[PDB]
Amino acid sequence: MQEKQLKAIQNKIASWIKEIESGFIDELFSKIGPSKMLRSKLMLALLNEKTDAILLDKALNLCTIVEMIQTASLLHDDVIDKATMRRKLPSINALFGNFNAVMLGDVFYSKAFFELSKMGELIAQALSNAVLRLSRGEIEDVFVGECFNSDKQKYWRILEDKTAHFIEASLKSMAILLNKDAKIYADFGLNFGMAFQIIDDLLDITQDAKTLGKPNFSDFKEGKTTLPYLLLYEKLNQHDQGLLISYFKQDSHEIIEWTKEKFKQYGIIEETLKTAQVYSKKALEAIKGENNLILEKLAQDVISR
Amino acid sequence: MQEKQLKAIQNKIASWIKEIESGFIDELFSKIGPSKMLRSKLMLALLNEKTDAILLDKALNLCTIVEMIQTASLLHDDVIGNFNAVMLGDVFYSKAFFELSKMGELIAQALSNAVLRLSRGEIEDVFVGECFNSDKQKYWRILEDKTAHFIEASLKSMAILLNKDAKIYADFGLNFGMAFQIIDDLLDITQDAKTLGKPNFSDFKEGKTTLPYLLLYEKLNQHDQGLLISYFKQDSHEIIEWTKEKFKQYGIIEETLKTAQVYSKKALEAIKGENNLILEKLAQDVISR
Ligand SMILES: [Mg+2]
Ligand SMILES: [Mg+2]
Repeated sequence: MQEKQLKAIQNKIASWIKEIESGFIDELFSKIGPSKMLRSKLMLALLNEKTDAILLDKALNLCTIVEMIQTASLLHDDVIDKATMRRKLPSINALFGNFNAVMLGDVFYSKAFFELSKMGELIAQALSNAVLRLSRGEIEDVFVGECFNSDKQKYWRILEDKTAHFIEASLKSMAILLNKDAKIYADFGLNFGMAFQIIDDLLDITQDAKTLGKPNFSDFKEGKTTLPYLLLYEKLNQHDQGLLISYFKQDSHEIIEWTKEKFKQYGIIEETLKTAQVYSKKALEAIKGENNLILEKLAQDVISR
Repeated sequence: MQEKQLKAIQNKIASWIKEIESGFIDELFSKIGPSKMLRSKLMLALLNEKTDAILLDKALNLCTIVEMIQTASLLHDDVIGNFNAVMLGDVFYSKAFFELSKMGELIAQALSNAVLRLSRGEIEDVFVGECFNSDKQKYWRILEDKTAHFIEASLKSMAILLNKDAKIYADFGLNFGMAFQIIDDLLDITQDAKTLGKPNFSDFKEGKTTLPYLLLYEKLNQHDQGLLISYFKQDSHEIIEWTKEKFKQYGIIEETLKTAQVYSKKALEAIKGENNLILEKLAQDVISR
């Protein structure tokens, strides 16, 4: 979204890490790679042409807090998922051990909350509550992930806790800071977040025409029964249901090929996509009144891969 | 300490956990054992005889926040519990911070900075622990970040809440915290005063060159210094018994204790103006183990 502002947020994060004054932490931080900063792009979109410089800095600080929280959650998630990689490069836990990845995440969380306390109680509570739900969602995700899950309601709760509510809280917080209608943007954030994670789960099992890279097929192998698998399970005959369950947490090329044929057989890809489009439509609906081209741009683009 | 108050805090932690509304979390929480709640005792000691009910409740909420931060750090520290520990730790930290959100900027910043510092401390401990350490200043920096500063911030925070001299109590907490951790390191290699039950000897084995080891290293001859360094991060009875004999040979136990007494005295001296019987008792007891 706006390069110069994202660049300023990137630099604020670096400054905040240096403020911790620890050569060891500087070392750990140097191994974390760039971020798309999707959340900052969404939040920055609420800024006005005439936002005063003092308020703009506060807004950049808010975006910095949100990105650091996001980074902290990813650091802990990589530990819990025993991930050795994050975007083709070695994870922090792979390079410095689980303990360091965990502490580094705590450092990101605490430094972020420290700065957050200067935002006021309304914003501080919205974001700190979002971090509480992110942690509840993470626990829910691995407990539900212990065995094949066919209860779609548990899936929806996890998506909302681990992804949707945080984006909702981030947008609501920026609206509050900029004295905008917090309800409208919280609503846009929640639905955008739901669509975003559904498409993300979709991209794990189906090709992104735009890239030649093949889908990772990382989810089911890791115990996550995402929407595609839930919708497929509801259409499979008894025999195939047995097979799908037997493939839970298994890892092989043949299982991937079988799964792709089954999704095609029951039109799961389009069915999954349509579920996300409902949320995408709701997001656009929420900001119908406003005239935010950036948000409308992002809300439409998430649905097209 | 005040057992009725500690009980109320214990119950607040339980109700705060239930407010998260997660059966999975309730299950993980039921596995958490009791706590001595040393930090609540120090903080509760600042309350006046006739503190009003509204303020009292705020004070209890503050102790609850501090005890949950303490539990969260212990959980993450045990990762050095599977990933259940990392998860439950985040739950404790986040709930505590959410409630801290309602406490006013000064207290919110004091405690969040404390968590930042103790996390920095943990990291310093791991990195410094990659090889034998003879630099005592690195040890003190670690003790301050990982243990002393949080106790300092907890007392400072309660002082602010109760409108007392924050400076006096922060000073008490910092010094008490240094003594506390020194004694803790001593208890890892010496027998405790009335219990059966031998010392764990977990520190040096884990790569931590604690005060006893630093003071010993300073007295050993070249031959024994070489042995000690070679025993770094090793686990054997031979090493344990050799170390015990060396501590005795150079009066290290007593030298370590005197060091802790210095901070204990500085702590007492900070609240001398005060006449706080509970705090004085604690600073004293910390040293008698
Ligand atoms: Mg994914
Ligand atoms: Mg110890």
